[PDB]
Amino acid sequence: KPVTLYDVAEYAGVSYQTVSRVVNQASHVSAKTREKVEAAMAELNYIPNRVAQQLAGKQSLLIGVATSSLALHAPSQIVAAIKSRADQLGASVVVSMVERSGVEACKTAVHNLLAQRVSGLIINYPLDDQDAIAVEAACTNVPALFLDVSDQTPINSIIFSHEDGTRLGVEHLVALGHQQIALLAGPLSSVSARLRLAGWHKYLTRNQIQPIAEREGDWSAMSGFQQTMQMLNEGIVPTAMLVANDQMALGAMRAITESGLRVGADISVVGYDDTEDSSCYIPPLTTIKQDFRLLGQTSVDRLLQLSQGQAVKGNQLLPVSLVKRKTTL
Amino acid sequence: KPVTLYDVAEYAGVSYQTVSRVVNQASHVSAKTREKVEAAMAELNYIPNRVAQQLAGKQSLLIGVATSSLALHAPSQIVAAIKSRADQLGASVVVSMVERSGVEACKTAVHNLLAQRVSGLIINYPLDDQDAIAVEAACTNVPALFLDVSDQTPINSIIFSHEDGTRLGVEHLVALGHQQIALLAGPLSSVSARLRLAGWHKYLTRNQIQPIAEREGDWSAMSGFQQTMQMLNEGIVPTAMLVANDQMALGAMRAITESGLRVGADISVVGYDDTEDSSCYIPPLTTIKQDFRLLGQTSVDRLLQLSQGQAVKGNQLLPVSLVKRKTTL
DNA sequence: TGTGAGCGGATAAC
DNA sequence: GTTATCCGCTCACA
Ligand SMILES: C[C@H]1O[C@@H](Oc2ccccc2[N+](=O)[O-])[C@H](O)[C@@H](O)[C@H]1O
Ligand SMILES: C[C@H]1O[C@@H](Oc2ccccc2[N+](=O)[O-])[C@H](O)[C@@H](O)[C@H]1O
Repeated sequence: KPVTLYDVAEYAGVSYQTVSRVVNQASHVSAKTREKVEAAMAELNYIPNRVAQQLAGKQSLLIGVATSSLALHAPSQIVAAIKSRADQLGASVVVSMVERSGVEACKTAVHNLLAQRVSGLIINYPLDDQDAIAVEAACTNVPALFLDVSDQTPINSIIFSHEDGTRLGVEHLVALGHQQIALLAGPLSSVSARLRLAGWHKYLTRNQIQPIAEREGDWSAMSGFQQTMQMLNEGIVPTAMLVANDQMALGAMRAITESGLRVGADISVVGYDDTEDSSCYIPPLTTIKQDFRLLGQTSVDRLLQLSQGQAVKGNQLLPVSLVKRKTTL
Repeated sequence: KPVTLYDVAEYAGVSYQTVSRVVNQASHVSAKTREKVEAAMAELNYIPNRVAQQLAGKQSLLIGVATSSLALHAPSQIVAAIKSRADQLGASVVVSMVERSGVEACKTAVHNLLAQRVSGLIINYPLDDQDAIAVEAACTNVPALFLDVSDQTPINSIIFSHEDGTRLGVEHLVALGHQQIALLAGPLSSVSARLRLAGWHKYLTRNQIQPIAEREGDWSAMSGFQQTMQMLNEGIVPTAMLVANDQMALGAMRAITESGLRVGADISVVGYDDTEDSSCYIPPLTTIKQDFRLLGQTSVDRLLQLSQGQAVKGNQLLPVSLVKRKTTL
């Protein structure tokens, strides 16, 4: 097993404290003694057992992250931006991936993250209000920030403004003069899917419009395809569709096209996310931009502020925007 | 400061060892004593400080993973399947994301993973032969498995058979009677991009064919677009293209279409990966299937075998396959 | 099951 | 520049 601080004590002729001094950039070192000790640990390959450094009391800021499967677009992008920004702040990051659906699984996750004595948690998992409050509670003393909860949940949270996103989409379609609109929402088991569904209903109502169709996908392009197919086979043919995310928009666009209709000219389409690929869809997809980098970056900055008892409690809203491409004509 | 094993000692009337026994599914427990101790830790909220469990000597097959940015499709899918399979085997997994390009960065990564005293490493980062060997060396005593190296590198490794993939693609295009083929390879800084480029050249040669064009993308759909555009603007117009991955194939398809040509009928196309989205591209993309789940699953199984001094040293090849869609006509 | 000593280190006084 | 000694636990012993 690994080179101890004790192994460098004898291979340098000093004590475990002498080496400790040198390693910690010590105050008062035997001058040439530090030159010999550093050479001793260099020839040997000393990598400080952080497991022991932490238990011994070394105050290191370590961010824990419970997130939905990384197999999903947005989650990954976010974990990415998190780690990124973390490294940039000299902060470490351990992440626990929750696959099983349920609050229990998400608790299990928070449990292990807690065990690793993280200094704060970031929960990017769909949680219902009370469930979110329960998780919040289990975070024994440590701050927790939520990324997949509703703006109404009484906890700390950062989320993109579904209010602005759904409006932007509805007002765009209406300004184009659309009235026969259909809705393809994400899975209802996802808080964010629901918020967006609501958003649409809300503003569709303010313009005295009623969706002539409303289907549920599962974030996947295939679903977007199947649902838009069944819809078109039931004779319901809108002139514009609002889809819960770019990928399902893709599947939607497929079905629309393989059905002899022209995305844009016959049935306009609008996505959500503005993923990298969306800009090269056939034709280019008009969508709602959600700056995952910003979310991830902001999430870390904030979790650190909270860890420092800074007064920034509550829910925060990140801006979004409309990206006009070629699917809305 | 969390509930200790000591806090459950007094709130149950026993010692730190009594609770330890109960927690570890003990051999000889005071019968009704265990019933009282379990009730004591249940009302309290005991979460074993894994930081101390490890330092104390608890052998936990803790798998470390150095990987390319999770923002990239395949990496994420893989980390996913890894954690998945890990949990399923009761194995823990810490991952260090390498963003900066370079061997140094990948070493830094292996360094921190080592510090956390992982029992084995999985390196999913593009490494040149010697670099790979150097990293292999820095893994002080612990086993390392590589996923982004060449089959010729003298280290443990698992990779999909680029030999089979490129052949499948070339023989498919030829059987369709294509002769004017162009090549769009991934970034040359990526081992796997190169292997596939080679693969193509290799089998294109055995059929006495010379690419009438060869361009380099960066994995992104945009690149696939730009490159296929410039190519089409230089008057070079093939009848089939072999692309390093589905996403660039998408960009390629875009450019082909916006150029008045019919993907399939005018310029056939073939991708690599068979990502989820590929099946709903306009039209559906013909590609080379790489079962990321299998890779990730296999990777963990193998890293454990090696950790147990099992004789499975060397390089392993994972099968791939051709998925005929509508882009090759 | 009650007891006692080492893990890899860090402070905080000695 | 030591030096005693606790961090939070796991066993090996008794
Ligand atoms: C940026 C937002 O996007 C959502 O992302 C989702 C979630 C899963 C798969 C795709 C998407 N998506 O948007 O296409 C998140 O669930 C939400 O919590 C927040 O990250
Ligand atoms: C299955 C393989 O595919 C490669 O994945 C890559 C990497 C980034 C973006 C696209 C692809 N690709 O294949 O199209 C990896 O380099 C290699 O490590 C392994 O993950």
